[PDB]
Amino acid sequence: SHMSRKIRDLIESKRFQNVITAIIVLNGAVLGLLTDTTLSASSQNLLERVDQLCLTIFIVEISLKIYAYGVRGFFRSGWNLFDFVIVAIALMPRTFRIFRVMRLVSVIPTMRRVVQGMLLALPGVGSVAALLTVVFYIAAVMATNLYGATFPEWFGDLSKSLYTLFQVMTLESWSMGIVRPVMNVHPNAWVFFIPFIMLTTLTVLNLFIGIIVDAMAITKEQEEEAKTGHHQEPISQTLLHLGDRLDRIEKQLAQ
Amino acid sequence: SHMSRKIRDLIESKRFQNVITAIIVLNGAVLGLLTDTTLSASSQNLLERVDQLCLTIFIVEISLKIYAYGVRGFFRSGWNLFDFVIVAIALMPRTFRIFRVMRLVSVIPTMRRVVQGMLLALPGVGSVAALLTVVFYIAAVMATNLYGATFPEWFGDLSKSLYTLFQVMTLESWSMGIVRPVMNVHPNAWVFFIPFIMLTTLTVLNLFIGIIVDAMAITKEQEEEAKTGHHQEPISQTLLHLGDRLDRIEKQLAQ
Amino acid sequence: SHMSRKIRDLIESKRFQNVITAIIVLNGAVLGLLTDTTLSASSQNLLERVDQLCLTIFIVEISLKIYAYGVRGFFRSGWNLFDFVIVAIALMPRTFRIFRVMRLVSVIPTMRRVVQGMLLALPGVGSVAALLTVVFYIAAVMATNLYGATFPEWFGDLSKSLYTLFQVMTLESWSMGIVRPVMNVHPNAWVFFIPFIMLTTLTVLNLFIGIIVDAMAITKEQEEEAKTGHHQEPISQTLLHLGDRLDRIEKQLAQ
Amino acid sequence: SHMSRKIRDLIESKRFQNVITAIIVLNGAVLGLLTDTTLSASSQNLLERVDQLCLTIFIVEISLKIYAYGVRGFFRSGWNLFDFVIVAIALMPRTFRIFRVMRLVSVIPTMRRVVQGMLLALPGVGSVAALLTVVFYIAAVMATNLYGATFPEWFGDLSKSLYTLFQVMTLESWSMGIVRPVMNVHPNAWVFFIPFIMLTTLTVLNLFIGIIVDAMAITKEQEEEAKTGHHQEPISQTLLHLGDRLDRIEKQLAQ
Ligand SMILES: CCCCCCCCCC(=O)N(CCO)C[C@@H](O)[C@@H](O)[C@@H](O)[C@@H](O)CO
Ligand SMILES: CCCCCCCCCC(=O)N(CCO)C[C@@H](O)[C@@H](O)[C@@H](O)[C@@H](O)CO
Ligand SMILES: CCCCCCCCCC(=O)N(CCO)C[C@@H](O)[C@@H](O)[C@@H](O)[C@@H](O)CO
Ligand SMILES: CCCCCCCCCC(=O)N(CCO)C[C@@H](O)[C@@H](O)[C@@H](O)[C@@H](O)CO
Ligand SMILES: Nc1nc2ccc(OC(F)(F)F)cc2s1
Ligand SMILES: Nc1nc2ccc(OC(F)(F)F)cc2s1
Ligand SMILES: Nc1nc2ccc(OC(F)(F)F)cc2s1
Ligand SMILES: Nc1nc2ccc(OC(F)(F)F)cc2s1
Ligand SMILES: [Cl-]
Ligand SMILES: [Cl-]
Ligand SMILES: [Cl-]
Ligand SMILES: [Cl-]
Ligand SMILES: [Cl-]
Ligand SMILES: [Cl-]
Ligand SMILES: [Cl-]
Ligand SMILES: [Cl-]
Ligand code: NA
Ligand code: NA
Ligand code: NA
Repeated sequence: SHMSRKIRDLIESKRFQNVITAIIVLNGAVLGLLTDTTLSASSQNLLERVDQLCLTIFIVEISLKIYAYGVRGFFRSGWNLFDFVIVAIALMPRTFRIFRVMRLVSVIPTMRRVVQGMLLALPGVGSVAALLTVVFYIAAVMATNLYGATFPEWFGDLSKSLYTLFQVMTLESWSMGIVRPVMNVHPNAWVFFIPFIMLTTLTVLNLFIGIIVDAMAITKEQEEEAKTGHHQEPISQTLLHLGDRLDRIEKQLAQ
Repeated sequence: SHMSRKIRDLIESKRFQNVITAIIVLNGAVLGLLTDTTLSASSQNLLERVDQLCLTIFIVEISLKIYAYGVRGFFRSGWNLFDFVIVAIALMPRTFRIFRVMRLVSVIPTMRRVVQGMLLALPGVGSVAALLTVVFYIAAVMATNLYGATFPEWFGDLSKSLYTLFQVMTLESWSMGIVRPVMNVHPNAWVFFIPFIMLTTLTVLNLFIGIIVDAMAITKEQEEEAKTGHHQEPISQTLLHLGDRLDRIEKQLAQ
Repeated sequence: SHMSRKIRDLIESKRFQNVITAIIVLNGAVLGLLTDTTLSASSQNLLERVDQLCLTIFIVEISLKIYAYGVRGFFRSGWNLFDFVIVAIALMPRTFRIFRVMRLVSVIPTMRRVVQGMLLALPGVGSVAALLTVVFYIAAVMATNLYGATFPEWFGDLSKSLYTLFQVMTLESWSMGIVRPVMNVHPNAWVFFIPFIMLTTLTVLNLFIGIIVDAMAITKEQEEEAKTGHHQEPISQTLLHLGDRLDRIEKQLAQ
Repeated sequence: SHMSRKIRDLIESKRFQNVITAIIVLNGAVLGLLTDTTLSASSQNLLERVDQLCLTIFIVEISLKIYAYGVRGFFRSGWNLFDFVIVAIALMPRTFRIFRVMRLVSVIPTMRRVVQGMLLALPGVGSVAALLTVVFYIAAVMATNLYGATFPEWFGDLSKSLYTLFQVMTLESWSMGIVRPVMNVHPNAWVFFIPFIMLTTLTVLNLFIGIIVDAMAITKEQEEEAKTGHHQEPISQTLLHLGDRLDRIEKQLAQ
C-alpha cells in the first residue's frame, strides 16, 4: 500500500546487506591500495574516484533509510547514528577515512552483536577498571618522585611514568630494559616494581576475564533472541518455576 | 561369510592401529635423523629406504581400506580423505614429508577428537575473528599512512605494517623496540599504539577462550559417545523433562 | 531526638560521600602537580596549602565519624581503621602521601567490594601460593649453586637468583637475555630453566585464576546483599529444598 | 593396648607434623645459607652439622613410621615412598639436597592435595599435550631443513630448533630477535612462524586451562572428603535422584 514500506523491505533484505557489505569491502580495498606510495598519478586518481563512488552509494543508502523510517526513528538507533556520522563527516573537505571500514560491524548483525556484548559488559567491570586506574596513578606519582631525577627519559614527569608503567605492566623488557638499569642506581627498586607487576597483572586479567565472560553471555542471548525472539531462561528462574509447581501440588493435596 | 568383513575387522582392531602408529613414529624418527647434515652417504641412503618402506606400508593400509569400505564410503570420511592425500601426494617425485606425522592425529581416536573439537569450535568464534581482522586491517592502513615514510622498515607498506602490528599485539619488544623509537619522531604515537594493544589483546583472548571452552565441551561429548554411544543431556533439557513429569502429575491430580 | 543520630545521617548520605570523594581527587591532583619539578616557589607553596586543607577536611570527617559511632564502633571497621591510619600518619612531620588516594577505595562502596572480594579470596589460594613459594626457593638455591660463580650478576647469591627467576617466570628476555648466555657456558642449563618455566607458569596462572574466580563470586554476593539485603542461594541449596518438598509430598501420600 | 597404636597416634598428631615442618624449614634455611660463598670455614662446618641433625631427625621419623604401619603398609603410600627415597638417597656419600624442601608438600595435607589435584589432572589432558608434542616435532624438523644452513645457532640441528621454537612459543624476542633476522634472508619465513605461534599458543593455553580447571575440582573434592568424609554430589546425580522421587510418586498415584 506504501512506498516507505516497500523501501524498508529492500533495506532489510539479505541482498541489500550483501551489496552494502561489498561496497564497504571495496571502499576498504581501495583505501589500502592508496597506502602504496609508488602509485602512478592516474592510478591514484582512479582509486580516488572509486572512493567517491563508494561514498556516494553510502549517502543513497542512508537517505533511503532516513526516509523509510523518518528522522526520529532512524536516529533512534546508535548504529544508524554511527553510520550517519561516519558518512556525514566525509562530507566536509577526518583524514582516517579507513574508519569507514568499521561499518562492516554496524551492517553485519552477528558482528554488531559481538560489539554490543562488549559495550554492554563495560559497566559491570567499571569498579575493577577504576581500581586499576587508581593503582596506576599512585604508582606513576611515586615513580616520578623516586626515579624521575635519575631516570628522566622513563620517569622524568607523570606522563613518562604512566607510559613506562604501562610498558612494565605488559612485562615488555621490564627487567633487562627498565628495572635492572634502575637498580644499579637504586638497589631496592625491586620492592616497588615487583609488587606493581603482581598487582596490575592480577587486576588487568580480572578486568579482561570479566569483560569476556559477560560479553560472551550477552552476545549469546542476543543471538538467541535474534533467531527465536526469546533467550534461554537462567537455570535459577527454571528452579523458581519448579518451586511453584511444587507449591501448587502441595496446596492441592490438602484433602 | 565375507573377505571385506574380515578385513574391516583387521583394520578396526587395536593391534592394527598400534602397528600403523608404530610405522608413523618410525617414519617420523627417520625424517628427523635425515635433518642431520653430517650423515654418511650410506646412512642417508639407508634412512631413505626406511622412509620408502614406511610409505609402502601406508599404501597397503589405505588400499586395504578403500577395498574393505569401497571408494564412496572411504571418501565419506575427512580423516580417510586426509590420510589418502597425505599418502598420495608422496607418489609424485611436497618437500615437507614430515607432515606425514600428522597421521598420528588421524589414526589415534582421542587425538582425532581433540582436533575435531577445535575444528568444530571455529564457526562459533567466526564473528570475534572477523572483528579482530577488521581491527588489524584498519590499524595497518593507518600505521602505514602515519609512520611509513619515517619508519619504512616497520610500516613502509601494508604487509610491513600488518607484520609489525602482529608483533605489537603479541607484546614483543613493543615499546623498547617499536613505540619508543617511533615516539622520538611522533610524540603522540602512544595514542595509536596503546589503544591498539588494549583492543587486540582483549579480542584475541576472547577469540582464544571461545575456541577453548567450546572445543573442550565438544571433545568431551565425543569421548562420551565414543565410550557409551550417547552423551550427557544438558542440565537445561534435564530440567525440561522434570517440568514434564510435574505437568503429568498436576494433570493427573484433577480428581 | 539526637545530635549523634543526625551526624551519622550526614556521614551516610550520598552528598557527603561525593564531597569526600571530590576532596580525595583534589588532594590526588595536587600531589600529581607537585611531581612537576619545574614549578615556581609560589606555585609549590600554593599546592602545599591545598594539600594542608585537604588533609584538614579529612580530620573533621574522621572526627565526625569517631564521635557519631564512638571510639569502639568506628575501630570496629577495617576501612575506618585504614582511613584513620592514612590520615593520622600524615600528622607526624611517610613521604608517599599519594597513598592517600587509596581512600577512593575505602570511601566508594562498589570499589570497597572489589577489594573485599580479592582479600577474601586470598585464604583459598594459600596452598597454591605456598607451592609456588617452595618451587621458587628451591629453584633459587639450585641456580645460585649451579650458576653463581660463572654468572654472578644474575645468580651470585640467593637474592640475585630469586630476582632473575622472577624475571624468567614472567618470560622477560628469558632466552636471549639469560638462558642462551648461560648455555654457552653450561650447555644443559635448558634442563633446569625450561621445566622451571613450565611449572611456574602453570602454578602462577593457577594462583591468578583461583583469586579471580573467587573474588568475582564474593564481590558479586556483596553487591547483591548491599542492594537487597540477601544474596542468591547456591543452586545446590535450591536443589536441597526441592528435595525437601518432594519428601513432604511422598510422606503425605502414605494414605 | 599397643606400642604401635600409640606411635601412630603421635605420628598423626598436629604437634608432630608441626615439628617435622619446622625441621624441613630449618634444613631449608641452612641449605640456603650454604649458598653464601663468603662463609667462614667454621660457619660452613656448623651449618653442615645442622643439616646432619635435620637429616637424622628425618630417619627417626621415617623409622617410627615404617614400624608403626609395617613395611608393606608404609610403602602403600606414594608420599611415604617419596619421603623415603628423599631421605634414603642422602645416605649415599644427589648434590641437590635442597629438593628435601619438597617434603613441605608431602607433610602438609592442604599442600599435598594441591599437588594431588595436578597429578590427577594430567591424564585428562594427555591428548592435548600429545598434539602439542606432534606440532613441536613437525615444526622442529621443518625449521632445521628450512633455516639450519643459514641460521645454524638457532636451527642448526633438531635440538637447536626445538629450543628456538620453545622460545618462539613463549613469544620471547620472537620477532626482533629471531624472525626479522630470518626474514632478511628468507622473506616468507613469517608464513612458517606466525601460524606456528597461533597454533602453539592456542594449544598450550588449552593444555594449561584443562590442567587448572580439573586440578581445582579434584583438589576441592579432596578438601571436602578430608573434612567431612564425603564430597558434594555433582548436580547431575542430584537431578537423577530428583527424577527417581518423581517416578516413585507417579507410580504411587496409579490409584
Ligand atoms: C595507561 C596510560 C598510559 C598513557 C601514557 C601517556 C603518554 C604521555 C603523553 C605525553 O604527553 N607525552 C609528552 C609529549 O606530549 C609523551 C609521553 O608518552 C612520554 O613517554 C614521552 O615524553 C617519551 O617520548 C619520553 O621518553
Ligand atoms: C596477522 C597477519 C600478519 C601477516 C603479515 C604479512 C607479512 C608480509 C608478507 C610480505 O609480502 N612481505 C614482503 C616480501 O614478500 C614480507 C613482510 O612480512 C615484511 O614484514 C618484510 O618486507 C620485512 O622483512 C621488512 O622489514
Ligand atoms: C619472588 C621474589 C623476588 C624477590 C627478589 C629479591 C631481590 C633481592 C634484594 C636484595 O637484597 N638485593 C641486594 C642489595 O640489597 C637486590 C637484588 O634484587 C639483586 O638482584 C641485585 O644485587 C642486582 O642489582 C644485581 O645484579
Ligand atoms: C619443548 C622442548 C625443548 C627442548 C630443547 C632441547 C635442547 C637441546 C639439548 C641439546 O642437546 N643441546 C646440545 C648440546 O647438548 C643444547 C641445545 O639446547 C642447543 O639449543 C644449543 O646447542 C645452543 O647452545 C646452540 O645455539
Ligand atoms: N605467562 C606468564 N605470564 C605471567 C605474568 C605474571 C607472572 O607473575 C606475576 F606475579 F606477575 F603474576 C608470571 C607469568 S607467567
Ligand atoms: N601478563 C600480562 N599480559 C598483559 C596484556 C595486556 C595488558 O594490558 C593491556 F591493556 F594490554 F591489556 C597487561 C598484561 S599483564
Ligand atoms: N602467550 C603465551 N604464554 C605462554 C606461556 C608459557 C608457554 O609455555 C609454557 F610451557 F611455558 F607454558 C607458552 C606460552 S604462549
Ligand atoms: N597478551 C597477549 N598474549 C598473546 C598471545 C598471542 C597472540 O596472538 C596469537 F595469535 F598468537 F595468539 C596475542 C596475544 S596478546
Ligand atoms: Cl585511509
Ligand atoms: Cl634504593
Ligand atoms: Cl621432512
Ligand atoms: Cl605525533
Ligand atoms: Cl606524593
Ligand atoms: Cl651444563
Ligand atoms: Cl642444596
Ligand atoms: Cl623465503
Ligand atoms: Na608475554
Ligand atoms: Na618480551
Ligand atoms: Na621481550
